[PDB]
Amino acid sequence: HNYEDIAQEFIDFIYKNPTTYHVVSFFAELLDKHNFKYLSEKSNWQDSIGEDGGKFYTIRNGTNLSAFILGKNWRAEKGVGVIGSHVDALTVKLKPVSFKDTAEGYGRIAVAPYGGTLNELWLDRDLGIGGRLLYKKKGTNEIKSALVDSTPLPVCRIPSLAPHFGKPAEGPFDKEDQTIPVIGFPTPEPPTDDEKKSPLFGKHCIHLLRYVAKLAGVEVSELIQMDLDLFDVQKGTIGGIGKHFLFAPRLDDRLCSFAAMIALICYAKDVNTEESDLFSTVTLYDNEEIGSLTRQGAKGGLLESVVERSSSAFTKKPVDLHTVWANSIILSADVNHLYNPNFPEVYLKNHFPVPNVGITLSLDPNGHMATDVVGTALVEELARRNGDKVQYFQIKNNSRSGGTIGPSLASQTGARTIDLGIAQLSMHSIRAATGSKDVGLGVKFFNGFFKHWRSVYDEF
Amino acid sequence: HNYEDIAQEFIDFIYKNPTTYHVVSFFAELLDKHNFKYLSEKSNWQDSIGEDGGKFYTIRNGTNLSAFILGKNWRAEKGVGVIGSHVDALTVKLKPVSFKDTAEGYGRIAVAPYGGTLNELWLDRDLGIGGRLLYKKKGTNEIKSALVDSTPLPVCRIPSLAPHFGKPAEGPFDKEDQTIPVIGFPTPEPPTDDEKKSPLFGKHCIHLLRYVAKLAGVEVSELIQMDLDLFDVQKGTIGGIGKHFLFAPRLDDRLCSFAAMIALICYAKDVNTEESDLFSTVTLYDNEEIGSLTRQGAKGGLLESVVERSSSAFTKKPVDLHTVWANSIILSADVNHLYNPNFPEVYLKNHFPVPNVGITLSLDPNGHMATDVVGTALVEELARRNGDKVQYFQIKNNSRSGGTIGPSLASQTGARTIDLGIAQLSMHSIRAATGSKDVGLGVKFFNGFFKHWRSVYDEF
Amino acid sequence: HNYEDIAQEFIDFIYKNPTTYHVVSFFAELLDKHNFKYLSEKSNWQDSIGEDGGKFYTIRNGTNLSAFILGKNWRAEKGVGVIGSHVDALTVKLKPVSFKDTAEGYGRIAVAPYGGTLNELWLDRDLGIGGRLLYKKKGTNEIKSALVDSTPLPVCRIPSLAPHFGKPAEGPFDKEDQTIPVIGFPTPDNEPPTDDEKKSPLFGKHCIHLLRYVAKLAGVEVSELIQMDLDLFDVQKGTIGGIGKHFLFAPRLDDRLCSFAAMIALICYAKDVNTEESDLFSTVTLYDNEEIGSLTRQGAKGGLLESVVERSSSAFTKKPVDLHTVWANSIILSADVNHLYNPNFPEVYLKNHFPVPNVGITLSLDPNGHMATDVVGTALVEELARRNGDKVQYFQIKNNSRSGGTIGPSLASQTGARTIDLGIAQLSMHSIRAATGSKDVGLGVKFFNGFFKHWRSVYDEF
Ligand SMILES: [Zn+2]
Ligand SMILES: [Zn+2]
Ligand SMILES: [Zn+2]
Ligand SMILES: [Zn+2]
Ligand SMILES: [Zn+2]
Ligand SMILES: [Zn+2]
Repeated sequence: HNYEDIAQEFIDFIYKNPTTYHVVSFFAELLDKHNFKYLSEKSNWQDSIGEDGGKFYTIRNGTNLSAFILGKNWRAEKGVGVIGSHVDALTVKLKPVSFKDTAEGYGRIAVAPYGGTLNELWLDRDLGIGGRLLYKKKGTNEIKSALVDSTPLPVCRIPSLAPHFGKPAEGPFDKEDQTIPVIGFPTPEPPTDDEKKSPLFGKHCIHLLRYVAKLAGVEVSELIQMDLDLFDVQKGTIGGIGKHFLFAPRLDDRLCSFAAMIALICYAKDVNTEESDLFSTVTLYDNEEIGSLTRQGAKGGLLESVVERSSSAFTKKPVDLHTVWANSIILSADVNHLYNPNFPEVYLKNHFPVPNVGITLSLDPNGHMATDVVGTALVEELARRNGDKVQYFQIKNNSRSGGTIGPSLASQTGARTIDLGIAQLSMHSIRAATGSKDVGLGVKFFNGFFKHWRSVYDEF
Repeated sequence: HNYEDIAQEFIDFIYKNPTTYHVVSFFAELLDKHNFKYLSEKSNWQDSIGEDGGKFYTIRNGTNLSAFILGKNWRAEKGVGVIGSHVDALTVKLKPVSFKDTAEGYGRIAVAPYGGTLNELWLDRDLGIGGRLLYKKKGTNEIKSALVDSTPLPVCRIPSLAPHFGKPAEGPFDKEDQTIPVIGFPTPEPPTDDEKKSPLFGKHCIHLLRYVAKLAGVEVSELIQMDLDLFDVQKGTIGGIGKHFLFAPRLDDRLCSFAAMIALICYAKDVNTEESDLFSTVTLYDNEEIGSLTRQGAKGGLLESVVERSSSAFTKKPVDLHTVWANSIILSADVNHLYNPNFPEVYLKNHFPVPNVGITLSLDPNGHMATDVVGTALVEELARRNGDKVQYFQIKNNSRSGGTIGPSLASQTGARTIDLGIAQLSMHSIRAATGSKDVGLGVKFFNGFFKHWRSVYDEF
Repeated sequence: HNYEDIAQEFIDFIYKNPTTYHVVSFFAELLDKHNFKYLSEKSNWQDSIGEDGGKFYTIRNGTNLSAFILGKNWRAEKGVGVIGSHVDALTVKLKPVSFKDTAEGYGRIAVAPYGGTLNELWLDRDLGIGGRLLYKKKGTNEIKSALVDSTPLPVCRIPSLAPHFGKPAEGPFDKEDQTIPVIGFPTPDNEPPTDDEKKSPLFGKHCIHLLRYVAKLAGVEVSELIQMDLDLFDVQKGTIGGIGKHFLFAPRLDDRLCSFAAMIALICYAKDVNTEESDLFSTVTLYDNEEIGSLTRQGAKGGLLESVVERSSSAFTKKPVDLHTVWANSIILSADVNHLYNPNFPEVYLKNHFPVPNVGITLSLDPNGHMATDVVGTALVEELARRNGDKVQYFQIKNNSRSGGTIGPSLASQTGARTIDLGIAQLSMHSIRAATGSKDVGLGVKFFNGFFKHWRSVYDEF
């Protein structure tokens, strides 16, 4: 029943938080409810973090979050127990100017792919709109932001051409000229003088501006800018004749992000920082799907920043960060590939995971993963101590591998990093699948990590 | 308000009746409800239909239905007002033997495409299972039928391969080896001696047998055969930022079938068969998507059978069927193509329809449609009288045309036949779209047809 | 022993009746012997069929036959029990003008393929000639018909080119210029045409040697020959084969295998049927031209079956018969051979959906309209088999494969009756010499016999 319940919570989480902004906001609220104190990056933390340590979190760009627990008795030699995952997922972004003239009466919006989207899997899917709106209340100068979400209303859909037309209906399709979202077909109010005051007037259809303004509860004239996504509004579902699966969009990598954060929360419940000598954290990054080379991506170093700022404010004595990282363990948690029975030729025998068993170690000898022999032994020892099962995933020698933030974090910190994650089918599809038990199994494993990684690594 | 309500009824209709069997059963129930008397094809109608005529309907194969209204004062010269549509839709059929050995633990079922399915649009879609089961209660010899439907449970899904793997993940995909539905991943009850009594034991996984037996409320041993489909369980939805669209699966051709049937029922409410001099009917065919050459398809002649049997039982005097058909008008109602703004190059200027305007006339000079100059004039006159709008659809000279049952019905009866229908986007996709007002506009047009076609045709 | 005997009877049947004309003539003769009364299509049957019903058969074009048994107590609601098969088989037809000048002394005849013949399987095969001759006895105007058959003499052979010549000897070969039957190599001393022979409307259209030969076979004068429809076919007699005699090798199995099995079943069944007591209407209708689409008057689309049932029911009783009710209560078995699993091409056969030799009838299933078989029909055949102690196999194509067709969909659409496509499976369909199980002819007869005996009782359960 526990696994079923957490599976449902995950489904609701995915459904109610479609964009990276919503996901980060969701975790921030969860953290607040569990007494983690928010610290602003733009302020020095010397007086915010005392010698008793505590539970805190910070956010960068509204899409990069780091939650951490610092014990009163922590010292550099104890290192840091880290779980890094990414909260961005393949999606479709409205262009800076999404406005398009009507085509034979059809209303459409100009968009661009974020990652490998706008392909055949994105055709004929109900797409909602949502994201971040920047506005300036009339009469003021302060710029504020609001999050909007059309769910359950699918405002647009990219229409496939009927096969009846022949060759023109065969893919692949041009992402600029053919995979364009259709948003409506209006029939014969004109822009008001006040609406025309918006810096966005003309850059987006007045109907769209009025719609998002209404969702945010502000005036069109107050809209300053926006960063909106188009996403599948179909709610996730437990599937399979025996209910062995969970079908849902954007699993990569909110599946691991969710599991890691919930594990951190469950773990934190029994941790009193006044009697703890550990430093634990779950850091969630944006932009992994586009290379991670952005200030809000893994290469932006929020993790390193949090550890340095915290250790500096924490004690009056200098902290040797090189010693800290040398004694740390970073779990780069990113979903990997579940065996797909219909494509046996691309999976390496003895090196593929199956549903509802446990976390999957990502192994690669050519640098695609940071996992090493010691890290592998550590995870397997951990699992043995906690009653967890560990699976493997490595590509066939004649295949190719995707990447993760693992190597970046390992190189940037110098800390042993282990790439692993909850395996899923159809990675990067608009609607993927994993085991109905995998969310709970993932939480269990990550919870065990925070509880016992230090004692286990001591044996090495 | 009426348009919004009928649009919602249509959505519910599609969702609650996934297979052709369900659709026919739905209409039969609706007809019983509106006082149409069911007549079995296996019995002579001489003592079921008399001088007073009345409202009746019959069914063939459980997938071919004909509803008709015969007035006491009808005569051969009055002809027959007909609307013919098809109730079969592209789907996926379980094979005679759907059993497949588990593959690395994964449960899969052997299926075959009905029409052009099992393509990329069918990948990563939540698929439910349903259809007709034939069973024989223990200790008896009688064979009975039962309809089952897993909705909302999606028992399977055809998993796309992650793009990370390269070329192997690029379509098109083999319909036999790559697009196979995954139904589960079982963990370690063995078949019982009684379950093995089923003629289907071994032909389908015992898990699937137990599941459909449970849905039908019968024992596994009692199952002797089945005709099941796999279909999208995502309920339809009104979409577009201005709610101008309706997104739903299996629109072709249940959209016209529903509109025509509802129009008949609305029309019948005010028809007094004791006074009426008309003979009206809506006949729904199976197998249009596979050529119509089956006994339950248009070429099977149920329409002609209904008219001959009815006219024979109706009066003691001989009825000249050639005169009947010479004075008849057949509307071959099959969905046609809405202009898709992203593929302007395949639509003929001045010969394409748009959403929420009205019925679309299907025109073709090379025999793909039966529509002629007189039929076109008749529909346009009919529309002018009822306050309906009429659109056009014809292919570009350098394009390709789909087909309909139109030419078959016209040739088989000798009656002037007009091909038309409610236009839709993405015909044959697993999830298509049409205007949110189009179901209502369609009903309005067809209602007008039954009411005024005789008076209009008289002018010619 | 019974299976072995019937297997031999089948082999003899195939060997002694090479063309569609011979096959129909063979069955007509068998029906006559078993007291089935012949009825001409050209005369009204009102006075030929009485209320006592009876056993009859009719023929159209000499290549389309329908045999039926009508019970005195039959009524529309009882429907009709039908087995439909085709008697035409892939062959080679002499052209309207088969004459060809000698080539370096070689005599050849101009021919055309009927279906997919004249390929590599037809090369280096001993070919006999036979078929229908139309003639008019000297001094008269009446046109008569005669059937001829050169068997065992193979008058023709299409010679493969020795591989020594290289590329030119590699197929495929042009059906008009390369696959031409060689009929002889004459020498001076074949006499010149006599004045009487030149009187034949066929003189000049076919070499005099051929005209004299077929005239001799028929027992008429060359001058009396007016027209002809002749085939070239393999004269190699069928044989029981396999180290354990598990197989039967023979030409033209598609679809004379099912046609023979169905007719024998009908005759065996008819032996115990007394029309004075019976309330059934049973028939085996054999069609021509299935191999070319069936759209001819003698093919399935020509409607001989529908005609027989309408004409019979009309002559049978004074009361009106509702044909729609008749067909709604009927079951049609479209019996056409399907594919036996070929172990050397496992990649084209669908797992769990292919038949093997010597087991039983094979149900032909297809979800895209190639077969008329449906869920109720499948259940009916399986129930029917369980009752008669017959085994039922399955055949359906892989999703990425291709399917052939049958007359099934045509018969179902034309009548409106539930139709089931099935048949005796064979290897190498459309080859000049195919193969099936040595027990399959017998198993087929057994199944079809069971169909006529119990289909009505079984269909009642639905
Ligand atoms: Zn990814
Ligand atoms: Zn990822
Ligand atoms: Zn269609
Ligand atoms: Zn259609
Ligand atoms: Zn054939
Ligand atoms: Zn055949």
